[PDB]
Amino acid sequence: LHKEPATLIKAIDGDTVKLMYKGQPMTFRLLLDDTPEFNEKYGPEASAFTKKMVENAKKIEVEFDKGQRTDKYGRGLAYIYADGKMVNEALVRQGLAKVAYVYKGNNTHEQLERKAEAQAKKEKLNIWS
Ligand SMILES: Cc1cn([C@H]2C[C@H](OP(=O)(O)O)[C@@H](COP(=O)(O)O)O2)c(=O)[nH]c1=O
Ligand SMILES: [Ca+2]
Repeated sequence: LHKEPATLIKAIDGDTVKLMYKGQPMTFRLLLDDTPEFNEKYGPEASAFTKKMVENAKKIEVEFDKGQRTDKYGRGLAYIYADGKMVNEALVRQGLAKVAYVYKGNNTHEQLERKAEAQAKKEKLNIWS
């Protein structure tokens, strides 16, 4: 897997973000993550977390996995990094996302996110409180 550049166009919610990728606007959906929706519990807090992460970042990178790069809605499927820090994994660490939607061609950082989820749970953070 390799990182590729991109630039924030706009925060959207906890687990989607609009980026410019190879010169083209594109809604990206975070592999391996499920944040609550805005109108659900911890939804505002998940949206806020992702937003600040991406808005403060000096460098946004996109990392595709081995399989499906676009979902059926035309959303890009990737790991996103904010100044070298994985947004997908960081949500899970803080108990603001669950590990979810783990399909076989696209699960490279599964064990890593599972490890973070276990530790969010131990601390009973946010969603696990
Ligand atoms: C994260 C992810 C979601 N999806 C699809 C499955 C879900 O389909 P359905 O919409 O048919 O339920 C939807 C969940 O996205 P949201 O959690 O953004 O709603 O996006 C993928 O196909 N691959 C993925 O890797
Ligand atoms: Ca969601």
